[PDB]
Order: sequence, then C-alpha cells, then structure tokens
Amino acid sequence: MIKEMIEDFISKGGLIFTHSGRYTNTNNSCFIFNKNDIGVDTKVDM
DNA sequence: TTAAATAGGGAAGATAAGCAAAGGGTTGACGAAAGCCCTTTGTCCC
Repeated sequence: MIKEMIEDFISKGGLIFTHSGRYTNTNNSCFIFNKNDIGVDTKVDM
C-alpha cells in the first residue's frame, strides 16, 4: 500500500525536502532536507 | 459711566394598519523540462 509508491518515486528523479528556494522563482532547483526539524506534525514537500 | 442680590416648585408625553414584482452580471494575453531532428561554429581522430 505504501512501498509500491516508494518505487514509483525512486524510479523518477524525485526528492524529499523541507526547505527550498523554488517558492520564490520557478526556475530554481535547490532542495535540502533538515533532520532536526522533523516532528510529530511536521509537513514536508517532494 | 456703581457697589450687592436672587432667577420656582408639581403633573404627563397615545394607539392601530402596511414597506412590490420582473430581467441581465463578458470576453483575449502571461509554461518548465525535456525528447528528437536540422543547421552553424570550434576541438580531436580517420
């Protein structure tokens, strides 16, 4: 129920991130992940 | 071209009825990340 979608994501050039600069300009491709900000109700983006 | 001295107490402010219907509220322009092909320029090999 969850794994197949994980192979779906890793098949393409997907990335998991919490902070990015693409929200200021669409042409940006900067993605970084922060481990210290992970909590119970922390929303992430991909 | 005046010195002082005060300016009311009481009562009381109406009720009933009703405020409409119909029609319409616009279009056109503001994408990134690739795949393939061709051409040109430049480098290297044969």
